[PDB]
Amino acid sequence: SMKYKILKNLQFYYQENVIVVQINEKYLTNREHIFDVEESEQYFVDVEEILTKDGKLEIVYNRPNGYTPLLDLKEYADFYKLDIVNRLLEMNVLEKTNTYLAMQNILLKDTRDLLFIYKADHFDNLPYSTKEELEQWKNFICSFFGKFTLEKYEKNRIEVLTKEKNSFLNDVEAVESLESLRDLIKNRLTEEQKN
Repeated sequence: SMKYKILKNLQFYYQENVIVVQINEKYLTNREHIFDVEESEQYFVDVEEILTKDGKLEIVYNRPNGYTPLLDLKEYADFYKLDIVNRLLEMNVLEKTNTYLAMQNILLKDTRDLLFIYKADHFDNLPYSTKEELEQWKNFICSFFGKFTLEKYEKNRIEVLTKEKNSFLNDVEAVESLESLRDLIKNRLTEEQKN
């Protein structure tokens, strides 16, 4: 059980009753809208309090019972992880949220029951991924199934994949749209469900 993990300029602390995301205020030029993250959103845990501590912002989130950091499940079998990806695609949080699609930012209760932790405001105060949605999905899937970190795929996905020789990830890389990604994942999941 990993209790601490860096995601870009965020530090995540996975505690007993809460998650804490810490961001040094030196990374936050504008802060007028930081408290906007208290707004509830389906599939996101609730913010309990927003504090600062010696120049660092602390966002404290409720941690509901029975939710495990997805980081802790990276060594589960591919057929288990495929089910998770299929469910994440159904949740479709990137369409209406400024967030990070990353293992650090996702909690799992079961393969069909997942929650996100951190999201940003809509006034560019807090950081998030501005990448094309399909790119975020490809990089996330590579980080969840592959040998390298999210940041390695974000920098040059095709270069890393050419030598990685992961046939599933090569198929993920080739899709042209979000709908085709959903079809690929669903088809692979259907194959795992039969024998």
